Amino acid sequence: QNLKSTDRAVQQMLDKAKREGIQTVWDRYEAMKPQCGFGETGLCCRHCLQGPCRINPFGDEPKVGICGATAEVIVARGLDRSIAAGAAGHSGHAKHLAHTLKKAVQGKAASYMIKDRTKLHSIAKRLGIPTEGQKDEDIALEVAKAALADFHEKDTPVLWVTTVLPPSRVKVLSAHGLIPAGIDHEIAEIMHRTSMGCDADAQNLLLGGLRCSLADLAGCYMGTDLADILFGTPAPVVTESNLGVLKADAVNVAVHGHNPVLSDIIVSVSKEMENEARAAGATGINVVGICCTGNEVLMRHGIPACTHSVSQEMAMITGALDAMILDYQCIQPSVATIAECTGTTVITTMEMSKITGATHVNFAEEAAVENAKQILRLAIDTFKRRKGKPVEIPNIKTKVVAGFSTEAIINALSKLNANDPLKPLIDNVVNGNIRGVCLFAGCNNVKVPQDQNFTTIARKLLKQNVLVVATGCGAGALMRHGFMDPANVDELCGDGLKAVLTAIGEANGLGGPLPPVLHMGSCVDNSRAVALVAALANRLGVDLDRLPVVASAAEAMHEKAVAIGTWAVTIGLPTHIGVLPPITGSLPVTQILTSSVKDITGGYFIVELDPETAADKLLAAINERRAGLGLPW
Amino acid sequence: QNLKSTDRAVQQMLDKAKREGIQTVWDRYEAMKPQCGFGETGLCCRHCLQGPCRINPFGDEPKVGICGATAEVIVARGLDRSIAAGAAGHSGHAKHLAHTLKKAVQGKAASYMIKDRTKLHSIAKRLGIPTEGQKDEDIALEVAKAALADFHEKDTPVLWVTTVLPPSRVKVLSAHGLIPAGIDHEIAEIMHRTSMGCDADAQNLLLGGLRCSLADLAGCYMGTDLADILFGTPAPVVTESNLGVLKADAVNVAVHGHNPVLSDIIVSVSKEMENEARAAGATGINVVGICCTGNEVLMRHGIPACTHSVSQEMAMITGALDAMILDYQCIQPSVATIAECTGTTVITTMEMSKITGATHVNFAEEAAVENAKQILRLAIDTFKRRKGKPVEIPNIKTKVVAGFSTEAIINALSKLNANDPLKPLIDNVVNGNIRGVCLFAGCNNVKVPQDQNFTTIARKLLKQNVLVVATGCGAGALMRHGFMDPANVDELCGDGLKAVLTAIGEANGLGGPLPPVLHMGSCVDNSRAVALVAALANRLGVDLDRLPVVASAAEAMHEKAVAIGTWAVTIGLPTHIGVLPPITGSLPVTQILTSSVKDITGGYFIVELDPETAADKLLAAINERRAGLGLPW
Ligand code: SF4
Ligand code: SF4
Ligand code: FES
Ligand code: FES
Repeated sequence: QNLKSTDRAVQQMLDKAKREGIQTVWDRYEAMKPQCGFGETGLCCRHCLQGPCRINPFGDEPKVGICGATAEVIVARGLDRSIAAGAAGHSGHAKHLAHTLKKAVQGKAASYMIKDRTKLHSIAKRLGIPTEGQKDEDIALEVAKAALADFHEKDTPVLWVTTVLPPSRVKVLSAHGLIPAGIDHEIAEIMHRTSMGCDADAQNLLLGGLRCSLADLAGCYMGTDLADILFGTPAPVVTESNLGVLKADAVNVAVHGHNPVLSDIIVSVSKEMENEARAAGATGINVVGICCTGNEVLMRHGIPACTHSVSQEMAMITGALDAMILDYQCIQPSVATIAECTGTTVITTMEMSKITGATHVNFAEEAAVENAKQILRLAIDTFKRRKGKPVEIPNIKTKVVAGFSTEAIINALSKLNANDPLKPLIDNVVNGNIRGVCLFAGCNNVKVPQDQNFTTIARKLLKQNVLVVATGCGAGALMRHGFMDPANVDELCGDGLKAVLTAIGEANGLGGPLPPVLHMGSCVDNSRAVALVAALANRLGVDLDRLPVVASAAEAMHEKAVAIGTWAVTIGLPTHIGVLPPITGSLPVTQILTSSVKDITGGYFIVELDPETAADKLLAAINERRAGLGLPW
Repeated sequence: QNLKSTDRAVQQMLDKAKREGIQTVWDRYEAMKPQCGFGETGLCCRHCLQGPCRINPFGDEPKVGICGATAEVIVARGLDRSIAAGAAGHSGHAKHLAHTLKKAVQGKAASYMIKDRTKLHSIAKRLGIPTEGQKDEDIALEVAKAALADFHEKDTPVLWVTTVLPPSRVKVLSAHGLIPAGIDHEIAEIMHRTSMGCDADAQNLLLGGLRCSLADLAGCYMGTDLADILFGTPAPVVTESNLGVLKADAVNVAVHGHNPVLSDIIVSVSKEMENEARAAGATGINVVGICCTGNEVLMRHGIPACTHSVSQEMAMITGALDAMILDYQCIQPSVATIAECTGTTVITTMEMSKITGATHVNFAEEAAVENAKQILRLAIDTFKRRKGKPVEIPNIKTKVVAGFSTEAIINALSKLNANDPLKPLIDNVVNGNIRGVCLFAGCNNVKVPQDQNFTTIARKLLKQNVLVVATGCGAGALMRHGFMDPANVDELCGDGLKAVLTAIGEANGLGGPLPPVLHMGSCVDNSRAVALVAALANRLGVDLDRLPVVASAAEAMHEKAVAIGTWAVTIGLPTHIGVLPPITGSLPVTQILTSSVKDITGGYFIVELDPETAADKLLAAINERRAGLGLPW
């Protein structure tokens, strides 16, 4: 099973699924082989009813689409629609939070409130909204109105792009016409220009894709900002991860999907319902996380992470998962079918994300506590139904220190330099104790043995003194293999990095180091890494494409991860992707995305499926940035 | 060549392309055979990097996508993205016109103006915008602001849906949650819900698709409304169609694409440049139309139509096409390559629609006359380069009476009943002289011998006394085969229909009938057919799903035609599609779209590739509506 996942708890559940005859994502992948080589290379188009069209990567006809679309047009149009789909997911998420904040401060959703007033005021000031002598509710109404205004054209560009990057980077982007006019405006313009008989020039298409990726960045940054206002900015927390966080004698409830508007309420209301659970024979309600909504409640409340991404079905295979509470994105719809076998109650809550065979309980923010109570009573009823049933929870878990928002990182560094917190970090980049920074982001993918690329690349970078930060299911992979436990610093980190993590943790009163990898949150919280990187660029007086900072979507899957990788390149970063994207059928498009975009934005993709080689390429990219700053490497 | 096109001028140019070795759309189709059966049936998904996934229509594995997506989820998600892409094209078009109207009345684009003040005031009143004592420019600013507001969420739904359909139809739609919240909002929500791990219930997905099709209807109706304000509402005109409208001794300039913001200015400025053309040795500038922008200037100015849709390359093959002036949509990018062989100057003008190898001349409304002059001087230079070169213009053309806006149809009928213009039409539906109404819409498609389904179905319906209206390249097909020449009424029309067309034409002073088919304009001007049908439903006090009115996208191609067919079903019409849509891989989705949607909206798709059978099915749908009104049939 180690060919499927490197996680030992997942391996144990794969054995259980096998002997019980429950089909998994790895079995559905095996049944799909061999996969179509036209789609793998990007050489397929279904954008009109004269299709499907394809182009042979090599050989004879077909060489061109029926309307005359070339390989480079077809590959660029498909990539652009992927970017637009990812932007559409993050900005649906962000819009959901904007409408929740508006409702809250208008007295229409009493379950929600302004928790981080300090963040509210800093965002308002960044946006140019006056705060002095204003009521908090009025300030918040204006921030929610500004959030919703960024979805359409208006007399300013998207402010969650132009106010969050340094002016020099905004100027580079503006010079190439890449600043978005409105988030949903760009998504629609992508779908237009990629439709039949429209844009048919690869460079023009890809410039439109870079602009739409910045609409995705705006939706990510907006979602972090609004979730911090409503639910609190994360601070360091300790918890646990992997399937051993499930408890046979508890009501086990996973929150899965993305939006904390739902997850955060499940967590607080589950606390009020402890006695009701105990009357049912349980010890209480054990809320556990899956995917990004799990990261959101891990970061803010220390809720333990059960599993992530490709292995999500395995939590159900234990037999102890009483409920799986869903909103949207990254939920394998197989869960509705596996539930019939495992007894889990799978519950959907959003009108635009239903799964045939799952129970639907409408969740309205205006009725959030009552709707949560209804959902959790379903969970309790399910617990009661499995009294006396054996379960198989692998007794496997790791310790996880997390909660490293950019505010938390700056506060930690301020213990070493109160009025110039970024300087101790920059000092140690200059003296070589920190070689550079790498952000691990994005999904697992069934084509890659689960977590193998994240852990292989992270181990090599940590030994080379790279400061490693992580989000999403990249953070999930690293946490489940011990990379967020400070007890593993001696084993994993080079001496320079160890000295730095130790000096910071000791200054913060822990009698020990920060963990080997800093968890910066969910996938929208890739925006927190942008805030940190932009702050370092501003402090140094250089643009982001001069910093020794890289990114790695080492096991990418979702269209959201394609959008995030593309805005990482657009803001100036060398960005690794560890799975094959559907671009190899066009050498001109590949050369744009891996080489000539450097002359436009300073960033570039690094496509490399072998993780040791990928680590070497990421180190060479870091070191080339060090050399360009005049630093040893 | 008659297996490729039923148009004799196209056949002649196919012979020329063959002996000159110029590859055409029919040759690129032959080189694509056999096409992929997964894509033909809809059983392919590339929505994440674990793909491509496919499902065998029949047999053994694969049976399900890797994430667990079923055939019915995969088929519904692909259809929904098609609908969203079509909506994105029509609402880009409509947004372009809204920004042009705003610029005009703000003094920022003097080449444009309020031409139809009567239309401006009626639209304002429909929208609830006060006009009394207001300046026209202020009224127009408010209508342009209302147009742009319909792209995003606000405190009202999309008004270019809710104010253009009767209240009883809006109520049906609202009860099913199908009224759009904002045009670009719905496009983004489609791209979100169809991304991996989101909506996975076929009925839920398709309900979202119906709602997004009404966002497409809003963009079509908005584009007709704003183009009529700026350029005038069409009235009856006489002109000609087919390749014989090209003139060897003139500068031949085709306008191709969609938006009259560009086409209409080319037409008026070409008039001022007659002397400059003559100094170059030409008789003048001969502007001719291709596709919908050609329909726009045919309807308003009587500009002759050269060709349409699938045969667009053939205008270039004559050797006499000096320039092809493009904005966006439905332009085969092959034209840039064929230009190298034929000498034509292909010119793009919009930033989001470029074609490698074509000349780009930015067109800005603020500089429209100068930008047009630059473009037309390129055309004149090209004319000069082909002095002494033989050309081969087939001497084949038809007479075309067109310009039947809904206002023009009502005015014509008012000659028979001044204060109740719709009554003479309803009288003749009741007495059987008019059996019902059929709208032909949409494209040609290279899989169908060009025009064969339009002409075959139209002939059978006209003999059965159906009033036939047409738009887009359906109107193009019918005009090129003589169906818009009143000299062909005796041959084509049944006695009842002939009596009606004759009584109306004689009352309008023509000493003869209206033509056999009424040209209602471009593809956005399918909205004019909605206005007529809604007016008849209001006059009769019934909803649209009780009227003997059907639609036929007999040779559909573009994602726009999929969106239009879907809103035709959503507003209550039996809607034929004459090509195979990628739905047959899911029987549950096919049964929803061809049968159970009747219980939701009263409309339904009729998929039928054999045009005689399709005509019989359309007549049976008309007659079933007659029976439901208590009428003989
Ligand atoms: S848009 Fe062009 S390449 Fe794509 S399916 Fe249609 S004819 Fe084929
Ligand atoms: S979304 Fe599901 S069906 Fe589609 S490519 Fe990804 S794994 Fe396959
Ligand atoms: S031919 Fe396989 S993805 Fe289209
Ligand atoms: S397998 Fe051919 S369209 Fe994907």
